[PDB]
Amino acid sequence: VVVKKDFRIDLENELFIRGEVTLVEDQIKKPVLVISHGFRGYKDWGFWPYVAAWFAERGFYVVHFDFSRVGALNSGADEASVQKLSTVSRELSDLDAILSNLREHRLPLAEQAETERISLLGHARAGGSNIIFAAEHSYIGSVIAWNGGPPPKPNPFINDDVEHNKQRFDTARLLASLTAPVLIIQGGKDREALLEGQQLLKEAAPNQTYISIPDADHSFGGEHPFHHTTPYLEEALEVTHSFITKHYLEH
Repeated sequence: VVVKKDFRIDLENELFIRGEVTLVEDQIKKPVLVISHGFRGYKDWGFWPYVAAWFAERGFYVVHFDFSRVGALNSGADEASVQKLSTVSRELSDLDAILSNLREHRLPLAEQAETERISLLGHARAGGSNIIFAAEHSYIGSVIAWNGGPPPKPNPFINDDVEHNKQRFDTARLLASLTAPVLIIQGGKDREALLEGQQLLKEAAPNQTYISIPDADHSFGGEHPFHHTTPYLEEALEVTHSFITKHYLEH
């Protein structure tokens, strides 16, 4: 009943993105959820296959994908090559490619995607990058960060990138002004630096929604490999799904 369709977007040079559309086919347009994996992840990592299917069963047209850096590394690209593809800027560029292909209806089964109702879900570092993309694109109607969100902070490319985009990447400023519904879910058993940044977000932008799951770690327990769900991932899923469905279209 859940259909999974592979796609590949060939980018410039040898860069490419492998992704999946996950969907229960009902011949109607379904709200879109585009999922971004974290810095240590990939589309087949940990809970992502489960999460993609979970949302497809709940009525979403789901896209998840390997960032460019992942396809480069599996192609055996140089260490400098992979490092420069690892910037936040490159996430935003990859995400722009994913969303352009969705909006031009080039992804599989795109006739069943409601591009008028697009949401982002970002894990860890991609929680900050998804907030940035959301803030910069009117067609993103809501964004959810899992154990991420605060501004992105051995890679010299990441240093140059963070240095040249100190204002653009300030998710604290962006969240204070973004009128779209944003949800940040944070596990209590994550590193303190992150938890500190999450309080600064909540103080900067109280208008948004902040959910803490005290006993959950940085992955809600769903690190690789994934044999079963956990209470914490299940909560994050139900809260995220309630957030999108109950608030997306509200004024």
